[PDB]
Amino acid sequence: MQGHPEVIDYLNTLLTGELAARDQYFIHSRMYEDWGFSKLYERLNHEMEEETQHADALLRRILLLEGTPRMRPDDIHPGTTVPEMLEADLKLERHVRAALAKGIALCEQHKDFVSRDILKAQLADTEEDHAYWLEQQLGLIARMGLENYLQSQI
Amino acid sequence: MQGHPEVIDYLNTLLTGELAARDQYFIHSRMYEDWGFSKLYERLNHEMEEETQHADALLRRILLLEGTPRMRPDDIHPGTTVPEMLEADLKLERHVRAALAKGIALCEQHKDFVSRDILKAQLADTEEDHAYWLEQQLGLIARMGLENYLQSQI
Amino acid sequence: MQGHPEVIDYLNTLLTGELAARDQYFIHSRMYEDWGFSKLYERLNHEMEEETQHADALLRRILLLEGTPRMRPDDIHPGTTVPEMLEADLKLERHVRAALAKGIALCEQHKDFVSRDILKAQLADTEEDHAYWLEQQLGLIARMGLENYLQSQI
Amino acid sequence: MQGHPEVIDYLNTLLTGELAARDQYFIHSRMYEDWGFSKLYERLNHEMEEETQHADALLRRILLLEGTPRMRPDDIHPGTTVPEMLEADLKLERHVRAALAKGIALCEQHKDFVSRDILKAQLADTEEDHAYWLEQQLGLIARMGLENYLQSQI
Amino acid sequence: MQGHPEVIDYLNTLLTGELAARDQYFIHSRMYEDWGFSKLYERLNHEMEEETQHADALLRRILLLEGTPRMRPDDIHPGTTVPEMLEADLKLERHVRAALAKGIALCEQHKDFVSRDILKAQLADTEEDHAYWLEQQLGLIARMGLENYLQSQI
Amino acid sequence: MQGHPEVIDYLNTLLTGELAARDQYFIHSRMYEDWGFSKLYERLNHEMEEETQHADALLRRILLLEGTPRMRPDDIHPGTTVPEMLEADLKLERHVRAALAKGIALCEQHKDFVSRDILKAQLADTEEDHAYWLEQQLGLIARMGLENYLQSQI
Amino acid sequence: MQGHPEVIDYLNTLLTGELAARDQYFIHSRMYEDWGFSKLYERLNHEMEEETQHADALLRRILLLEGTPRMRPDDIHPGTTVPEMLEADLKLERHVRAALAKGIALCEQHKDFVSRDILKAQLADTEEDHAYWLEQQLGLIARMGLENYLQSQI
Ligand code: NA
Ligand code: NA
Ligand code: NA
Ligand code: NA
Ligand code: NA
Ligand code: NA
Ligand code: NA
Ligand code: NA
Ligand code: NA
Ligand code: NA
Ligand code: NA
Ligand code: NA
Ligand code: NA
Ligand code: NA
Ligand code: NA
Ligand code: NA
Ligand code: NA
Repeated sequence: MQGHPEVIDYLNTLLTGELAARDQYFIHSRMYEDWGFSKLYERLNHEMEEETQHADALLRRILLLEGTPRMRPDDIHPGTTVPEMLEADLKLERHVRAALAKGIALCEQHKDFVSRDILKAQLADTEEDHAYWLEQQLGLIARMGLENYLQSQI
Repeated sequence: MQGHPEVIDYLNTLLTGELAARDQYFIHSRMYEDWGFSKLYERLNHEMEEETQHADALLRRILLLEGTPRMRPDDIHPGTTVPEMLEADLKLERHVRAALAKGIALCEQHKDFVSRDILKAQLADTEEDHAYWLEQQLGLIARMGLENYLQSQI
Repeated sequence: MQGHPEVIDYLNTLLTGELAARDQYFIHSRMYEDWGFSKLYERLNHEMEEETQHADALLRRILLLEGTPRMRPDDIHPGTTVPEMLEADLKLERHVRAALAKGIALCEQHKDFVSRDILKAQLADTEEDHAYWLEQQLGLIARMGLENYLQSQI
Repeated sequence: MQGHPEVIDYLNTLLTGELAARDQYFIHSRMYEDWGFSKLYERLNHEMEEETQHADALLRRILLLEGTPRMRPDDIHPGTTVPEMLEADLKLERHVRAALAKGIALCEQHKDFVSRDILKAQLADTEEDHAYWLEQQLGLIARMGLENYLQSQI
Repeated sequence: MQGHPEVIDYLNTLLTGELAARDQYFIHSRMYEDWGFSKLYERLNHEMEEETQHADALLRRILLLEGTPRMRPDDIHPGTTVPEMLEADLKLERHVRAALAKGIALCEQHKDFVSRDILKAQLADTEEDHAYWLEQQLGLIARMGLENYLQSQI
Repeated sequence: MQGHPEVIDYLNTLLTGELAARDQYFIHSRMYEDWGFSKLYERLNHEMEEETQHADALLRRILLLEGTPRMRPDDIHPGTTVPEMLEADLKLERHVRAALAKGIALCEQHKDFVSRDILKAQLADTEEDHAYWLEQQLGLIARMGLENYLQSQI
Repeated sequence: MQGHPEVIDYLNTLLTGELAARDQYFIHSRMYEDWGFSKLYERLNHEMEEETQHADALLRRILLLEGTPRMRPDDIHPGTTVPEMLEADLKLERHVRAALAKGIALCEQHKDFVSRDILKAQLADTEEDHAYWLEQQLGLIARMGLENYLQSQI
């Protein structure tokens, strides 16, 4: 089935974003492990896997709609300390949140309701799982101090 | 432990190559699935997972050596038909083979024997698993014809 | 127990033949695997194992009869394509068939009935298992065409 | 098989080093236990066992090569506080790393490839397991403070 | 992938050597059984199987490198008494050891690191398993006498 | 609890003795294995483990008493033949026996009854297990001859 | 059997001491629980049970020796904060240690070796289990601070 060209283009924009998010969580999880923060490695490794699944869902939808997926990831922006890394991932998730919301509106406009539903599922993951968790970590640092927070993530 | 700068740089060159190979097998496996060739999807999906493990091993080694991983994948070059896709993946694996062999020689020269061993393991995977399998598929097409070959991959 | 010298000599002739057949099926099975014909690899690998057992039975009988086994295999004649390999193995099995039948007659003449029985067991394997299967494969190529046959052996 | 005298001598130098490392981790693990840091006792007790296995591999190789093992351990240099003990073990592992790398080069030069492979296995353990872990602990102290770090090791 | 002609030729030299070693242990194991030394039969039968695996690894590597395997075994040199058989197998294993070491150096020179690794694995088997065991048996004969040694191998 | 300085010093003397005994049984067990005497390897490997436990008990007691353990092993004196090795280990165990008995008397004198009990446990192991077994082996050699004895230890 | 009156009297002195120690650990364990330090409650509750077993062993021995047990516990001296409670229990265990050592000497003098052995078992518990653990806790407070220590005992 040929999808609407505007929708296929927008899905491709989301795809390169998710390929990049996957890779930013790849490098951050391994950086966390390099420093001995096993709990932070485990969570970001999980979020890398979630992003790979998000990317896969978009890629498959684009092919189903007879489009050609764009596989070049967007640039990533890794941090250099734990607070910078949390903040950088939260900034990225806020960007993805806004991009997904715009995409849901566009899919509704072009009457592509299945693509809309794919994006809504990813939007709920973005808001309720990764972004919320990042906000929580930054809030814990603010409440107990960075040193106590880091101790808790060994 | 601070690694030798030339070795760290070369590992980074291999890393961006493996991130790209992962993504080329991501798109090819899903293209194969889009056309209904389940056996080709299954093999390339497996090879995508293997490439992710190769990339992970290099990334972790670079961090251990106190280097900074380069996460921008090299460009990929997907094909548009099954023969083109097999040929494109074989070309990529031949490139990776040559790059790994050069890296093993460089690691020996700089007396980084653990990095050498990591690359040798990936070299054996490259020669004996993916590249050999691709050569076999292209040889089967040549022996039984493309139509019979495609039938066998449903 | 000292065996009859003519019988021991003839068993040695069969032994060098079976050592050679083992090795011809060793190289053919791995050639089949090299090309991606897993079903042909599996059958010839099995027939290599059967030949090793045939050789072992003859070797042990020669020692029991106080003879000295000849361990130099006869020359082998591998093919270069699937039809040539099937034909070459069928030619070899026809040669072994004739040699075993001659040996059974010789054992009867010299009243070595246990050696006769060992050869009869190998003769039945030769006629009813490997040679018959090879004839069947060549007949399938003739009935469905080489390309369809090769497809079936992946 | 008589080994090359230079290689046997060098393996003996490594052996007395590993016997000493075993004993330095013996005393440090029990010191950690004496102070109530169970997690540090457990890790160093494990590393003592690993060193015993390293020493055993070298000793057996020297005997196989018809050499006579030197069983006098090198001197050890235990610390008196947790940071000093971590630093002392990291210094020792860095020394062993350099000694193994030199030994691998020497084995290659004298074409003793099996001894080279034994040393490479120990080199990978040294770099990727104990030395890396020690670097991580010292980095955790630097990131969260010594008091928080010690709390985490109870 | 086309291998380096010098490496393929050398692998073929090793292959005919391993096919011969397989057959020398075939005849010796059965000779040991013929005399009632079950423990010597069991060990040499195992070493025959190991040699078959060594030969298989070389054969498959030669095919992968697009070479043509040479399947004519080298001549064998069986002994006529238990001490002669042990000595003959030890001489053969020392020859294989030297040939493998030369091959590892040649593979390094031609930058064929996977072939090098295949040979190193076989080299370790040769030095640490069969050759060492043969040296041990000859040493036991020297320490307890041949008659006591033979009794122990029933 | 601060131990009596004379008792702590004496425990340290026993500790360096047990570290040495551990290492003498390490080298002897592997020498026995090198010659193919599996039963002698197994027993001395066990006695090496027992000595490690003896050393550990002393080391921990010294730390508990707020002393500083001495980790330099005494010199060892390995033999070069099976009878010399048995005799050398029996001489060492007789030395340890005398040293432990002296230590038990000293602990009683200084009213350190728990240290006394630790030494009594080791004394019983020394007399009733290793030393007695060594005496038995030397007696078996004397009763059946060295060649028969060695045969029994394969 | 009538015990020596001096020994029976001394065992009674130890009995009233152990009845008191039981009760001091009864009140401290429940105080720790009252404040929410579950780990400190669990350890002191265990030590209360151990003291009950110590008291039981002495009581039964006194009856066996036809003596009359004294069941009035000595006075206890509970602390009012965690550091005071640890210190008070360590002072009590040091007192019990000295009393047991004196009792062992007295039992030896009066040739009551079974009573001596009962006291030695309790002495080892006192030195190696409770007193050592208390010393460790006070040392942890000194190394990480009281606030971190208390956090670890929730
Ligand atoms: Na996402
Ligand atoms: Na996400
Ligand atoms: Na790869
Ligand atoms: Na690959
Ligand atoms: Na046959
Ligand atoms: Na056959
Ligand atoms: Na067909
Ligand atoms: Na080591
Ligand atoms: Na180590
Ligand atoms: Na071999
Ligand atoms: Na071999
Ligand atoms: Na005997
Ligand atoms: Na001992
Ligand atoms: Na002992
Ligand atoms: Na008590
Ligand atoms: Na107590
Ligand atoms: Na804390």
